[PDB]
Amino acid sequence: MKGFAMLGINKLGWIEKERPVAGSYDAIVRPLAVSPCTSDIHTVFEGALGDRKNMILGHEAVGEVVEVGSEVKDFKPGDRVIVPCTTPDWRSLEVQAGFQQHSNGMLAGWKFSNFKDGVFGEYFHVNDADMNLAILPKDMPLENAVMITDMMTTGFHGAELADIQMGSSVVVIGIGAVGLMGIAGAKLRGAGRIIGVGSRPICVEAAKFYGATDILNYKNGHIVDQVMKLTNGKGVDRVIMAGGGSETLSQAVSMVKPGGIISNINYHGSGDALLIPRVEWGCGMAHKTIKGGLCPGGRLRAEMLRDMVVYNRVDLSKLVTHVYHGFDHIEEALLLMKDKPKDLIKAVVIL
Amino acid sequence: MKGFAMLGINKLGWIEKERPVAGSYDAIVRPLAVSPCTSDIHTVFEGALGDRKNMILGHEAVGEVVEVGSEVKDFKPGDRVIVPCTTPDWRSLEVQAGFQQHSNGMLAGWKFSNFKDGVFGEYFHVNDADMNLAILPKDMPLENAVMITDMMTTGFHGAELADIQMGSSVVVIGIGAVGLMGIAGAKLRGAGRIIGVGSRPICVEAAKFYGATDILNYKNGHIVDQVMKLTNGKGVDRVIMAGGGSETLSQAVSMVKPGGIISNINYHGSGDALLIPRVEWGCGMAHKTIKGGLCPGGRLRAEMLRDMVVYNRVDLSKLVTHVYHGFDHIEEALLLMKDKPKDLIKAVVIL
Amino acid sequence: MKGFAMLGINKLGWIEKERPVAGSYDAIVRPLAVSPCTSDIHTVFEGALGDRKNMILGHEAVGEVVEVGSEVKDFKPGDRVIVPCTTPDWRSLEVQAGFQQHSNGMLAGWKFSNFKDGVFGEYFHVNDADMNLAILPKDMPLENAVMITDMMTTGFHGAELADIQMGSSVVVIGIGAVGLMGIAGAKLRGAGRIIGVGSRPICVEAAKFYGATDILNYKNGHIVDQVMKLTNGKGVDRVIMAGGGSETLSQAVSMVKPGGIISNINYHGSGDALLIPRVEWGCGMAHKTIKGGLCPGGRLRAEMLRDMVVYNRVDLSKLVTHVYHGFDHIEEALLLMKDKPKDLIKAVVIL
Amino acid sequence: MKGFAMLGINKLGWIEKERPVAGSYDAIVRPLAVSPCTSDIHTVFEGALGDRKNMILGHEAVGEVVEVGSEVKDFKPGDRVIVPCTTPDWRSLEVQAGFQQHSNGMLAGWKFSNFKDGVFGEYFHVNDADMNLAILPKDMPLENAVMITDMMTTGFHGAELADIQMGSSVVVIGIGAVGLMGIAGAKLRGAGRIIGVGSRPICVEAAKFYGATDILNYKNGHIVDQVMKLTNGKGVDRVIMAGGGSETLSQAVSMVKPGGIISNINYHGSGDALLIPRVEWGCGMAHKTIKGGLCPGGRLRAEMLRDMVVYNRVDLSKLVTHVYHGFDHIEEALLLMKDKPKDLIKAVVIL
Ligand SMILES: [Zn+2]
Ligand SMILES: [Zn+2]
Ligand SMILES: [Zn+2]
Ligand SMILES: [Zn+2]
Repeated sequence: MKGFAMLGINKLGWIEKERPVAGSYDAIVRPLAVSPCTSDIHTVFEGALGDRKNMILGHEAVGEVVEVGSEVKDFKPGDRVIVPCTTPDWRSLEVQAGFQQHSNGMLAGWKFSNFKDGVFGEYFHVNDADMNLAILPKDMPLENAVMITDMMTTGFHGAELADIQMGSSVVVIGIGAVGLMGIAGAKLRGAGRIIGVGSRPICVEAAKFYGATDILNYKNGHIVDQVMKLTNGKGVDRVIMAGGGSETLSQAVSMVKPGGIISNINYHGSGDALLIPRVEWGCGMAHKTIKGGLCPGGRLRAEMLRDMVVYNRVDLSKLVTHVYHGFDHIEEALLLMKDKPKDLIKAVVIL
Repeated sequence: MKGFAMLGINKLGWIEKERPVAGSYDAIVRPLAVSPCTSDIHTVFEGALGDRKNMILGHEAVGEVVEVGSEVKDFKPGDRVIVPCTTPDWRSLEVQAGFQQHSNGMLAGWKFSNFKDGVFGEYFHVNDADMNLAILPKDMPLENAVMITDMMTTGFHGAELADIQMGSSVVVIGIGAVGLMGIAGAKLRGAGRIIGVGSRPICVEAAKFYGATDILNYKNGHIVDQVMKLTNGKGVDRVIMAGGGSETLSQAVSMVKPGGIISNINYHGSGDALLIPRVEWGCGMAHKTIKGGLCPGGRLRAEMLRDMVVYNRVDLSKLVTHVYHGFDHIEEALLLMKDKPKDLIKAVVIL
Repeated sequence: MKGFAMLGINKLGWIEKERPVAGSYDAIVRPLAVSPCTSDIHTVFEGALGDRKNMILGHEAVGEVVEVGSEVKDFKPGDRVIVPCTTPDWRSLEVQAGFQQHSNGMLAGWKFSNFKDGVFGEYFHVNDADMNLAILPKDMPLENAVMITDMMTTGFHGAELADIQMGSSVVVIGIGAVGLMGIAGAKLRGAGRIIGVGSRPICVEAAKFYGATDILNYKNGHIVDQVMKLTNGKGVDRVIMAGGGSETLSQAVSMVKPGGIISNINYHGSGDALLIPRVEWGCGMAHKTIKGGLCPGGRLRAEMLRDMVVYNRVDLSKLVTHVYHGFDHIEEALLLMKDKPKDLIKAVVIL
Repeated sequence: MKGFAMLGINKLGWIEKERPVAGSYDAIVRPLAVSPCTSDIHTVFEGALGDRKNMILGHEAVGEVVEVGSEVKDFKPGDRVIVPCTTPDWRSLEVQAGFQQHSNGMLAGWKFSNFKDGVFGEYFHVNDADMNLAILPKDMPLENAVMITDMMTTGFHGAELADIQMGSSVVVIGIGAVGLMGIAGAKLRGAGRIIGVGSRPICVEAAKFYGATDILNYKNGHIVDQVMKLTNGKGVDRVIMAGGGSETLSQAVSMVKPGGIISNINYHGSGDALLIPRVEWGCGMAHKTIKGGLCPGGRLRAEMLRDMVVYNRVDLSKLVTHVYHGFDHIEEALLLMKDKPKDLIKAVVIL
């Protein structure tokens, strides 16, 4: 079958890969709409996963079940489904410990464009269909549905890990797609003041739309000083790290109140060392908790998020700035993701 | 001073009570706007607190600081403040244990119309001003501010105790003021589906406004069966008990999924026994947690909720259906609260 | 094969049932040592599960893997294993929600002597061997190992649900096997004062051994008054309901401090209504949380508990008062469980 | 009055400071037994708190109430009390937020040898006696009681922050007094395997006594590799950082399982940057939570810990290796703390 893959480091191209076969509990899905991700860029142009040879890219997609294994009972061919980027192996000790995203290994829940071929192919494999798929509502716009697969689940996970309280002040560093969802999630957790950090005009408007009460731009001051000024030297209760370099951790620690929580959902892949400012971290006694983790996946997660969209708890349309029709547009969309033009948040390719 | 008080059981009337004096850490506040509560009715007409003799009623009010003790540093006379219904004694072992609402006794945080004269007087006493008051924003409508004092804090507390997850299905039993805030709080915690239970037209519209995706009326089926039908026999993740008789507990347990949480914010005062249906509760092994508690009070709580109002996280105006001007209207407003006419949610008396 | 089963309500007897076959992920185990349980009695003599026809009893056993399905990779025939009483279907939405004990239904984790034949047979079926079995340490006494299967996991679960703090005062109502483990678990959670409620001499000594600092007997006062007297009217932080009638709930609520937690691990099966004393529960505003749930099962749980035994964190030997050798003794052991002689805690039948 | 103070950086000596006066809610206490701390050394010889001029040292002591303010109701002169090292200002927004250790500032709960003169004086000041003191049991050995003030509360706090589960594997880095308490606390939280890291013979024996199942020495391998080998490449669930340089953070992250928790109770004061190994931290997506915080103080904390000692939940005697009689011995004891002889854990000076 045809599939857009990473030929080699810094080399992209369409290839003729084999068609995946479904195991007894698996499903073969044909993509209806997909979306390129920053991670795809990191994998190819930054060798985040080493020299992957001819591995199909993509992990964000909604599609149609084409084939189903003999044991799949809840999903059958023809079923339109939302595919969470994280598809864990539900039968593992990690799952029993309550950490699905790490079933059988650290970050093992993330299989697409890692352990196996991604969604940028005529067909892709989904392990344990009954446990990793969710039905796509008949009237849900494809572009929006694709946003659930990673953007929504990740951003919301940032807000969840942040353990936000009713009225908590929150700072979201990085207002890209994930950051915007972090803002949306923060608001949906009862956050009061939400300060989004970014400069891209399109992202700024989206940030405000999702709940940002204040917008800070690096271009006019050290972010911590700006936050401090806005909070009258008090600082903020929570900080969600969604974008930026490793230095953001230091900034997060510096702007969060002692006893606050810093939630990281930014997949760092460049500087090999995130640093905690000793003095600002109260020498490790300021009670400034630091959390960070891969977005939850699986059927339940997808269904719960889906239901939130169905009940209009969040409008994912604002994340989609570019929509292409026709499989061939994947390359252009991915390159767009690499070049990062000023008016881009997310791009969806509807087949 | 003049004050509307409970003369005796089932007897209401204005009296000439003494003017409260402020201790070193206390403040004497003059009400700007007050609101009658269902609890006031329960106290007077249902002897919920026994035969209280000439005790001034009310615990929902925003006012102006008239007098301040020598040790009060953050509040001075002239200051317009939001007074939380719960004003705990912050120096107690219960506070150290993390339960302010019970500082120095069960429900000891609730002093107005219980341990001391309420807010339905020319002046009222606030213990530990610096720890129990919050500045009322210059442009915040009085009617709305009063809703923060109890309705908002209680309803939101129900959603908080419910430990709602992103996408959780929630059933709110009782769509009166508190229930409406429970719905609003639920939505602000990321709830997906929110089923409100009630029939009063005005409350139903308010419920939908605050986030209710479905509305159920007792008049056409056993609530549990209706919930079951709506959820395809799956049940709901959370249940917030905001209104109704003791039987609602049984209904809550029956409709919540095993492992779910039932949050009670309904002050029961009639049937002296809430029953848990053994079979439905999985014989006490279904992991159906039951929580219940007085609304948090104090300065921080009031400020956090206030900030949420300032940041338009919730529109409290929909709770206020009746607004009177002039202290004398307290009686009429309280009686209105007793008669419960079809178009009443909350009534605010602006002095 | 031969198996001791419930012929009908109040009728016990050995029968010739068919031998269970192992599915691809299942295992057929031959019991090495088993233990009768109070639940077995409730099922037979109290029809707790209705009129079960010829269903083999028992759910507490350690054995040897005889047969293994083609997909079982971690367990092979000859392996000596600890079988948790709770063997969940790890591939379910409830598991994804974090509630294994209810995978595919309320209390669905408990299959033995419920959904299928128990362990009181020449062989018994274990679903998903790799996910529901644990290796029995070579030198671990069989009698002790059997205590892990239910007694330890349940009692400890009570302490876990109780969310005990370092120094918390805990009252354990019912000092039978489960209660004794509740006491042991409470101590292992850092509880300070532990008050055990019971009178049976043998259980009293065991209670003290496991950590009980005080022992209360109903025979000389209303338990709440006794607890109050001991705590100087202050009450206790936590209460674990391990035994007694439905009235214990009321007692638990009455003796626990507002903001405390009541953990129920007592499978109620008689009075069809547990009552919460309104006034003592602070009318549902005292922050007295009530939890209750089936013991966790599965491999991880069994392994973790096992490791605690291996590291001498708890001595399970004190639970075993009667040890029989020979399969035929199951009847006598079960009857002993029904008659409840003064010197009985738990009885183990080593085949 | 006489008091052992920090004359200047690296300069220790007895001085004639003024006697503290008690405010309305305060108490003046005379030390009965005190204990030098590593922090005292860091303050003096490492300028951890800058150039403190003539500030009396010490924050670990049990004493007798000499003077009591007019508002102190629970404590009167003659009362023997345990003084927690952390004495928060219970009337603050931080307390309302649930973080007493930071009342009115980061680490503001720690007043002795920071915001005011320490306990190494003829008399010392205790703010809010009723909220910050605990009665010393008549028969509790002074040396042991002093260990409660900081060592016990800190070590246990490490175990508490670690959110240990029944059977969790825990690694405690640094087996000094705090680390030993971390081990004891870990065991008291139901930890299964406890690996203590250290080499000092006296500390090693104490570690085993408190619950350490394994002891690792840096002298024979990279600690992570050793831990990995012991756990069969699986790693550990929790890691408590009690001692060592900033590099221990990296080691903790490297040895903890993804989804595990790292609890820091080591007051870092040397290298001004604790580093998180990007790759080992799963690039900030491994769910490896990092917590760290000052020991809880106040009356409730002290009483709960005290009760644990009373109920023999922990034997603090093993922490005390040196006991001196006579106030003058403070200097020798503090110097001993600086020189760190092989046979020293903690030293207590009984006046
Ligand atoms: Zn993605
Ligand atoms: Zn009210
Ligand atoms: Zn059993
Ligand atoms: Zn110290």
